[PDB]
Amino acid sequence: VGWAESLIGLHLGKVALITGGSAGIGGQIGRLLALSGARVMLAARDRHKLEQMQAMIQSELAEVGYTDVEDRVHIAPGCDVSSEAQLADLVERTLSAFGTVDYLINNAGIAGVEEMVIDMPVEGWRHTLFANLISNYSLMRKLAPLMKKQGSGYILNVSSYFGGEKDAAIPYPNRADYAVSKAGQRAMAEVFARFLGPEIQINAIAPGPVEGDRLRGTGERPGLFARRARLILENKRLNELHAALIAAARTDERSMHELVELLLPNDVAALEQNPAAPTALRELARRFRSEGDPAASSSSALLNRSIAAKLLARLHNGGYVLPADIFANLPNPPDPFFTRAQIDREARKVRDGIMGMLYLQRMPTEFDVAMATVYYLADRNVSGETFHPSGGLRYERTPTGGELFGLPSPERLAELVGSTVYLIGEHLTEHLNLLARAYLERYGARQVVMIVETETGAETMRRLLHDHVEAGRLMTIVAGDQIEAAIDQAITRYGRPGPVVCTPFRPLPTVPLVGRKDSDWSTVLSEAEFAELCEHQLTHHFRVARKIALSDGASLALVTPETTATSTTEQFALANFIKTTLHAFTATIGVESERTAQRILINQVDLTRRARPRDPHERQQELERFIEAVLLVTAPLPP
Amino acid sequence: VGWAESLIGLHLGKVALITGGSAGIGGQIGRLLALSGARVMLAARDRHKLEQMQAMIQSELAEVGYTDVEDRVHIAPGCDVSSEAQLADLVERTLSAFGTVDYLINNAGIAGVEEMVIDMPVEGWRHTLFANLISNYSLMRKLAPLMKKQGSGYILNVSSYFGGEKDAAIPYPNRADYAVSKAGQRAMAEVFARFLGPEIQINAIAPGPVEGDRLRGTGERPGLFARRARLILENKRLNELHAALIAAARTDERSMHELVELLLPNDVAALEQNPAAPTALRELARRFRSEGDPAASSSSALLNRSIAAKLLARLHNGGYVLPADIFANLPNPPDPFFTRAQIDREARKVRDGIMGMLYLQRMPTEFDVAMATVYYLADRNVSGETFHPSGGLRYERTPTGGELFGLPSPERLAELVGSTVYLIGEHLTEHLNLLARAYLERYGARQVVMIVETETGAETMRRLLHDHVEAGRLMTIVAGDQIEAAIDQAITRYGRPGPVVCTPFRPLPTVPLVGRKDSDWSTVLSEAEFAELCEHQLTHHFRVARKIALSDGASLALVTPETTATSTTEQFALANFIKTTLHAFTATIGVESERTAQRILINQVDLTRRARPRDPHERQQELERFIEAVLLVTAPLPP
Ligand SMILES: NC(=O)c1ccc[n+]([C@@H]2O[C@H](COP(=O)([O-])OP(=O)(O)OC[C@H]3O[C@@H](n4cnc5c(N)ncnc54)[C@H](OP(=O)(O)O)[C@@H]3O)[C@@H](O)[C@H]2O)c1
Ligand SMILES: NC(=O)c1ccc[n+]([C@@H]2O[C@H](COP(=O)([O-])OP(=O)(O)OC[C@H]3O[C@@H](n4cnc5c(N)ncnc54)[C@H](OP(=O)(O)O)[C@@H]3O)[C@@H](O)[C@H]2O)c1
Repeated sequence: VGWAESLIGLHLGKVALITGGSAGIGGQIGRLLALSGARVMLAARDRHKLEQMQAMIQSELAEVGYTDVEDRVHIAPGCDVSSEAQLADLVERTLSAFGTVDYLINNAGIAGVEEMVIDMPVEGWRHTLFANLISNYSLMRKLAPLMKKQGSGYILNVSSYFGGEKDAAIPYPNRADYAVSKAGQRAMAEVFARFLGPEIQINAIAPGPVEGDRLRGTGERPGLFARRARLILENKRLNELHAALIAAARTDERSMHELVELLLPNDVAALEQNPAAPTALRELARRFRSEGDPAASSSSALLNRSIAAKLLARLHNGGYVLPADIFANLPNPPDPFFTRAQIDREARKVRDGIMGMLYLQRMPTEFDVAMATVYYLADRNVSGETFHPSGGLRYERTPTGGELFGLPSPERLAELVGSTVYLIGEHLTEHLNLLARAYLERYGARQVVMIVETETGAETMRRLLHDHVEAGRLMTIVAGDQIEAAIDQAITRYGRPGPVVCTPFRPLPTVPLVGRKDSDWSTVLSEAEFAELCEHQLTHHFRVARKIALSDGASLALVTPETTATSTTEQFALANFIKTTLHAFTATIGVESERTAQRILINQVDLTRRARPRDPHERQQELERFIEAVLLVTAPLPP
Repeated sequence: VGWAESLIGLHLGKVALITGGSAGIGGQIGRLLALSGARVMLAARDRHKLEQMQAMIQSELAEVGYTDVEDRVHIAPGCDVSSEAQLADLVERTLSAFGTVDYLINNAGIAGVEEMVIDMPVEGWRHTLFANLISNYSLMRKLAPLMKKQGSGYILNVSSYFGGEKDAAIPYPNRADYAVSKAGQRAMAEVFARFLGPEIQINAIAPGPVEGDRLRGTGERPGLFARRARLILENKRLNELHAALIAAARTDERSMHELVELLLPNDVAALEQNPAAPTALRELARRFRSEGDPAASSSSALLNRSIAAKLLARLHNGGYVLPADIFANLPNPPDPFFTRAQIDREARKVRDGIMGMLYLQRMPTEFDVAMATVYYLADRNVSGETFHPSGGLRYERTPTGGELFGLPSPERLAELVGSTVYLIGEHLTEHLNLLARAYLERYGARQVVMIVETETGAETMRRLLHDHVEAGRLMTIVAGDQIEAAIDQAITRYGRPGPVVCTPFRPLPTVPLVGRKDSDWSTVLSEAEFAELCEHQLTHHFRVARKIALSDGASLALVTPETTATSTTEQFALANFIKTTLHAFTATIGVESERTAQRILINQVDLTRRARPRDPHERQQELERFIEAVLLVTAPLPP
């Protein structure tokens, strides 16, 4: 009896659905579940790879002695998990093949946009959330009614170390969309376990780095390490150019338009020697020539067309005026822009740092991780947890949820005199009133710009703040679903902000999170409502942070939802879900912002104490602690 | 092929040592490791139970088809893990039987003292640390040199949910010694993994509540639930008596001596009707008669001899003067003091609450936990982690390591005027100087009592604080290893404290935590040095907290070790070990203190930011943040 005999019978009688099941970790989970007696459905996009994994597993089952192997491994091609229609067709296909699903393995996880937040299109961020997070809720919502009806089920989200930990965030620079989606997979397990129990287990796994094609690549496409290496070099050029232009603009009278025109020759030596160029650009050109590889055209040309478009988008998004065609006639540098020597050097440094982080100084294989996971899936007695099948890393984490604090120093508070404050929100009218009055009346801010969602919320705040509106100290802008343009309007008409307090427009929903055993679940939080929760409680803050991180001098506070004595226990859960998931965003953009030209601070203030009222005195002291917390992170630090 | 065939070969070639291996979870781990091919040594105290487990396992191995089963299961009787001499004999016995140990399963875990901190003898606390925590380091220190020499090994500490989580404490009222030992088992794994890798894995497991004799009991001895139930009733009587006497003393001119004499008739109805008794004691007697079971003598008698001795010890330890024989002639109430109906009612409430905490509303068996653990032990790719083989609980956790804070309000600071401050410490002379001067010069405290360890430390602080010593504002007491008597001296001579800041006497050691592969490890932190670390960095704070929790009006800050730019990476690790382990103490005594008559606040201030210097300005701002942090938790809250 060989190694697969430790598996025989382990999951006999189980039906498992594995997304991303045609390769990688999910391929090996589907393989090993099938060897252990489960009937499996493998879902992914490319038909050919699914058929090759299906034939490999079926062949292996027969070697072990199973009969009718065609009934034990099924495939669902064309299934992009980011498409809800496909997820509905997946469930229909799986139930018709096998009946009720016991194990939902939410394994598919796209790498995402792989850009800094400030270069990350809003739609790409949405696509990552749909593929990696919203799909996990969508499949659970479709399969959990059947699991609960039969009395048993298991939902397993494949998260990551870069989704953080129960009480600590871990930044993942250039991967904020991925990190947030990973963190949300874990938070789903932590907050939904109490509702899904006793019948249904829900846990996450969070592997450390895994040896396979995703990290290492193949003979055709570069893996995560090589892509990260080239991006290190690309973004080094973009960040250095962007930073130098911002600095040069600080002490040159020419416009950003005219400074960018100095780059049009795209000639490194000609810019170093151009006596009419500001010295920040000439020292940059000297730097490119000194540190660069003489065989790379990046060492003799400033830009390529792709980096030029990223630069222009940053300048446009940070309020500068330049024609869209400014880079149309830019000479194209001859290939290669960075050589293989540069890229491979950076790739080896990426892998060597990661191996140095691991306590064990070795990565598991995809087979190793799947094996640990398939043993873990036999444990009937744990729910709400994150299992680490590999790992142990020296990465720096940021503890979340510190409870005690006071006011900032008198020195930092005096710097608020004369400042411009942006407040963003709609639902939390009492917080918004109190904050505006604290900035204007207590700390001598010049003005507050109150950015709301609707005209009705505008009128609510104008009424609450009627005296400051009349004195011209409180301005209201109606953002709708165009918050970027509203921030542009504030900047143009009232000036750049110091403090920016970003509260959600919308409250949390008040619907059930699970259905009664014999119900149709029709009142339970729907798939589209979960996408809406993400839009209003995550994407909202991301969009504001994306713009405000280009606004020099701003200090940004991201405020997560409130829960009161009125709030249902489902609202408490969803607030804790959002807290944990957003902390992954906040920690990540914090690290990226240190590398940006712009001095901007980004912090998170949580209104829900995760504790779950006694007289309006305790109410007014809970709100006063909120004011203190916001001031603690929006008062500037005197240089 | 049956269920044990999923185990055949899983740990073939491994030698495992399981402490507490004759029953419970450790018995099942030893059983299941032996079925999976490992040779096992089972260690525990009682010879008979070890022989019965050995014969059961050997018999089962033979049923499965192993030969020479006598070579596969060995026992080590007489091994109390709290005795270092026994641990040395255990290792010698195991190496001679099997050669090198691959798996150290630190499973033995005594329940401990099972009292509130204020009723917990210092020696019992020490015994729990020796049995449950110091023994884990001791066996690792003896076995890790051989594991590292052969290139592989595994250390598994059996911790608990009530050891908390990486970044959050979980209180365990009446079990502070056990909770601290559990938390230290986890912290050992988290901080030692980077040093023990790549050759040696070290993780913890933390089961939730487990179905077996430990929780449920047997037909002879009561299990954890029944003991907890009786203790609920006993301690309810003790706490209520203690509280009423303290209150009665607040408004009666008689001494505590004379008030306690009112209890000597031990007659509930006679005290309710005694017109000479203070009303707090008469309302207590009325309460005992109203809520009590008429069949329990607790409803007609005030005390028994055991509760009387606990009461007297609390009064003596809180500074009151009473003769040791005051309860010598106390009439003994006839059995039963609490009936079976009362105790069983409380036991059912204990079990029902626990089952309601579990998301899954069911406990694993000892077999289930061992099975999950034995699968986990095959995972070669994770170190430094805590695996939860069962669990998912609704318990409230306290996040640790919040980073941002300011000063407390002006209102709380003004209440420091005229206060008496106790500072405890020796090594941290700069912190102690700065704190004393902040209390005396900035906030108008009446006086500081500086409690040091040695005459040399006394003279150091007298020199640093020479002006305040001359003005009579700074008093020094030399505690030696008698910190309780030193606190008694402060109280008698200078008055009760408001703020009490407890810093460690000793710095952290500067020795290696692991040895080079071919070394003898003789310079590595020794077994006795690890016990010393616990004495100086845990037991120190516990002893102070034990006394100060009886001092009305005190606010206690427990300060964990400092790490600077000088500090080695081993010191950084040991500081993080102590931080995590002490937070379990701080969170637990905080909950017990809410139930004590005495209004005392207990908080923890961590000097090591777990981050790992730029000019004395950053130094003076790091120390100023320490001052702010200490003030934030020692300034009283105005009523
Ligand atoms: N690799 C690591 O080091 C690591 C570490 C921690 C966590 N994880 C997590 O582990 C999970 C699996 O990772 P992996 O390394 O196995 O990734 P991978 O190798 O890139 O996954 C490949 C599989 O995912 C499928 N897939 C890709 N995009 C998809 C989409 N939009 N819809 C449906 N299926 C899709 C692929 O098939 P098609 O392309 O044909 O659709 C293929 O079946 C992920 O959730 C990842 O976040 C990985
Ligand atoms: N039970 C739970 O719900 C639970 C939950 C979480 C964690 N845990 C942890 O799991 C571990 C095992 O727990 P358990 O429920 O199996 O405990 P248990 O049933 O009380 O353990 C009994 C075993 O421990 C031995 N033992 C007791 N005191 C000892 C000492 N001073 N030295 C050496 N051996 C000793 C006993 O033999 P002798 O009496 O003959 O020495 C017997 O072999 C413990 O570390 C515990 O903290 C338990």
